[PDB]
Amino acid sequence: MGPGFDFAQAIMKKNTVIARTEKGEFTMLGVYDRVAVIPTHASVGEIIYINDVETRVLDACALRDLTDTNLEITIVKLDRNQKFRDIRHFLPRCEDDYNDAVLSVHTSKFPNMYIPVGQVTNYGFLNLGGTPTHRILMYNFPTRAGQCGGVVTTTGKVIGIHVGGNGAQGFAAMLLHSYFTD
Repeated sequence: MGPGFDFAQAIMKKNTVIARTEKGEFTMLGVYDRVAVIPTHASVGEIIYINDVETRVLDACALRDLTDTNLEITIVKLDRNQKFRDIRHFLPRCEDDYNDAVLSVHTSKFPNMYIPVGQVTNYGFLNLGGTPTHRILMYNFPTRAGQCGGVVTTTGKVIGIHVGGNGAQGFAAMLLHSYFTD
């Protein structure tokens, strides 16, 4: 509808796949080469389904900060025959607050879905389903199940992936440039 949804649409059309684990279907952001991200609570194993194709997982890493605290981001390398568009230059280098964010989801259940979530707070510490979690972004949208993995963008930046909510607010794990330095 406007330049926010334009940027979000550009990311969704080239840099997302539908990931299926034993914990369900997720939006999964491809970042560069065969490297993608997903909420750690997806519990990625040896094999994953990518757009309903059985795919071997070459590597999976559950990120923790240097305090040894959960970040809820799993970096996954896929045994796929095709590379993602490199979007590492759209990742912010620092933790920050942002205005006018969009949350974008694509699954079987929620295809071509885009939500204007508005202002995004650098929230920091969250007890997420009982797990101490750091580097959390918060937006005042009553987000629901099916939306985890969803991509949080501003015009020009990909800032995080949706990992939960409480019925009033939604929560995203920050993406930072430094996670994907090869």
